[PDB]
Amino acid sequence: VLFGAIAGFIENGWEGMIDG
Repeated sequence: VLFGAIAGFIENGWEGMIDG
């Protein structure tokens, strides 16, 4: 739609579980 979250959800995805 906008694209911001089409990266933001991936980043909050990755940096949702670096540790563990």
